[PDB]
This record gives sequence, C-alpha cells and structure tokens, in this order.
Amino acid sequence: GLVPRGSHMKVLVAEDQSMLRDAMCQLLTLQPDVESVLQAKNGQEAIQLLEKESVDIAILDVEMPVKTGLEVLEWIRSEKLETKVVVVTTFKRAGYFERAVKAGVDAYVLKERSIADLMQTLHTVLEGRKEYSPELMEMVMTRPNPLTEQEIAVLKGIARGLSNQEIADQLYLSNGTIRNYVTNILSKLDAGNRTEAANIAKESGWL
Amino acid sequence: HMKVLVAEDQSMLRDAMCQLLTLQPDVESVLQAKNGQEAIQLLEKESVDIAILDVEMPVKTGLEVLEWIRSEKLETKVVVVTTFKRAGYFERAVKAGVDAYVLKERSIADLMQTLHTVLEGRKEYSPELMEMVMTRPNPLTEQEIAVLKGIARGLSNQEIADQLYLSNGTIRNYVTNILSKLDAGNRTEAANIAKESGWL
Ligand code: BEF
Ligand code: BEF
Ligand SMILES: [Mg+2]
Ligand SMILES: [Mg+2]
Repeated sequence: GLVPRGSHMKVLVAEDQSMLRDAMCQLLTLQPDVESVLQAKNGQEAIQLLEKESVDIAILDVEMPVKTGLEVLEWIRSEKLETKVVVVTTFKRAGYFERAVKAGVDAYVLKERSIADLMQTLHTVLEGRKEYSPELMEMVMTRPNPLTEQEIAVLKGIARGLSNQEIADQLYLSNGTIRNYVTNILSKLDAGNRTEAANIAKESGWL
Repeated sequence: HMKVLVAEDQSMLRDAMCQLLTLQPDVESVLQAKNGQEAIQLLEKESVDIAILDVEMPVKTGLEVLEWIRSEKLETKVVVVTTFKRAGYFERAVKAGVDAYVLKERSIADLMQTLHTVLEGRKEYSPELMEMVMTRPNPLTEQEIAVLKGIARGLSNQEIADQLYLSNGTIRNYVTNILSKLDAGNRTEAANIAKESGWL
C-alpha cells in the first residue's frame, strides 16, 4: 500500500475546534514533507472537498457537526478513493475505534499525541502501514469473562471427559438444558467442538 | 519581546499552540504547562509577560491560576482560552481581573492580536459571552411595569390604584418592591430607570 509521495503529501484536515484546526494546518503546511493542506470544519465540508479534489491523506476528527469523521471515513471507502485515513480524536471510546477499524481506517490516534507523533502517523500510513492507539488496543483486547456460572460448571464438566448426560446429572439439569449451554458456549468462544471450547476457556483463564 | 506561558491539558493543542507562538516574530519564548499546578510552579521561578490559560485542567484550573497570579501581584497579563461557554467561568474570570477571555472558536491570528491588545493595557472579552451575560429577562412583573408606566405619566398612587382596580395599599407595596428591585430612591427615579433600561 505504499504511496511514494511522502516528500510532498497532499492532506486534508477535518476538525471542528477552530483554534486546533488552524494551529494543526499551519504547522503541517510548514513541514518539508507536506505540499498542501485542505481544511474542513465539519464532515459535510470534508466530503464536499473530497468530491472536487484528490488528497493522499484525510485526517479526521470524530465529533463534528453534520457528519462525523467516522461517517466521512465510511464515505471515502465507499467511494474507493486512493486516500489513507487517520482519525484524530479526544475520545477513548472502544466503539468508535471498532467502527473505524471495520471501515479499514489506517490510523486511529488520541489528541494526547503530539504534532510529531502525528507526522510520524502520516508517514506510517502513507508507506502502507497501520497505527492504532495502543491505549485503545489494550482497552479492546481485554474482555470480561463471557461465561455464566452455569456454563463455567458445564465446561469444568467437559474438561473431565464427561458426557452431556453426566453433566446434566451433576448439575441437576436436563440433558436438553446442557445441550443448549454447550451450543451457547461454542458461540461465545468461537470453538468448533466441545473439547475445543474447554481448552480455550482454560487457556483464557475463565474456569 | 513577548515572554509567554501556555497552560493547556490537551497535548496536541498545547504542542501546536506552543510551536506556533514560538514561531511568531514578537514572541521571544514560550513556557509550557499541561496543568495549573505546573503553570504556578513555572510562574514562581520565571518571569512572564503573558500567561495564556485553559480553564479545565487537572489539579488547578486556569481560573485558580489566574487568582494566584493576581494575589501574588505578578506583572503578568492573563488571557484565558477555553472551549467552554459557561457564564460562571467568564464572570469569575472578569471578577478576578482577567485581561482577555476568548473561545477556542477563535483563530491563532485572533489570539496573537489579543496578546498585543492586553500588553497595551486594553481588555478583550469574548463578544459572544458578553452578549450572553448582558442578556437578562425583564426584572419587572407585568404589574410592576403597569405601575411604572403610570408613574411616568405623572399619576399619583391613588390614580394608579383606580386605573388598575387595586387598593392604593397594593400600589404602595408595588412601589416599595420596585424601589428595592431597581435601587431607586423614589418613584419618579424608578420610572426613569425602568424606561431607559428598556423595561417599559
Ligand atoms: F471532536 Be473529537 F476530538 F472527535
Ligand atoms: F479545557 Be477547556 F478549554 F477550559
Ligand atoms: Mg470535534
Ligand atoms: Mg482543558
């Protein structure tokens, strides 16, 4: 995915806080590696701009009037533009990050970063790489135990080679109830069979 | 020329502001703080011409830093720069003798101009917040207004009473209430104040 324009990159900055937008764009414009900087105060303006000219990188705030940066991202991808996308946001919201990634954002970074981190992100994405806020990564790779107390009992049962019927007797439940729980457990753990689910749940520290 | 301090807890904005101020021909140096506690520590050991202060920051807000500056009687002009349009923040800053109070809706060139404005001994108050604060509801009741319109026409209390179908004692009660509401020493003066304040 390397785009060989890193010595003269055309970028767009969409950001609704005027003072920040102004200061970002002035400093980007000053960089030897930046050729030009388009400026947008909200998502609708970003999209109108992108309808009328090409940029190498769209740098996008999330919370903006009219259209958010996530909506602009989703629009750039539906248009198959030859444009990298970097989301730059205050919000450490796991859901925003997930949405961005599903629409193939190239970077997602927090306004806890500096302008130097930002320049580094720009080069990273323009050389075809990805950069994800470590802090958001961490947030999302940490999951609660998804298993109910029953399902945990079932899985312990499974871990001893017990049949569904044997587990039903132990837990004082019907065989059909155990079968449900098993089916349910394969879904929550994306395991293929009952023995797979058991080691995934053990390996993940959930028993 | 200008020795400035910037206190701002959003790292990207702080960094961007500081780098740009530093680039200005008539800024000599820029001190950097990410919270009001750091701002005060810097101000304790270093002299500064202007301190540019975010309101909401960790530990100490720009409003507390402002107050500290003033209590210390520092020869430092203070410019607050904030996202927030909360009237209490604005009113608290003016009462503390802030020199400017502007919104992050303004540009860097706006900010530069503000810096020169305050070093000239002038003030710069967000037009939008000024108008918000200066806009209140009529402090008079519909009945109090009727009495005052009556006073302006030269009517006596009894004449106003008979016009409004009320006892002259009720009218006296209104008048007593109006004089206190408007800080007027007499009825004719209360009427003059209400009319010219645009409340009649
Ligand atoms: F408006 Be935010 F920084 F997404
Ligand atoms: F943090 Be705010 F802009 F006072
Ligand atoms: Mg925003
Ligand atoms: Mg703040």
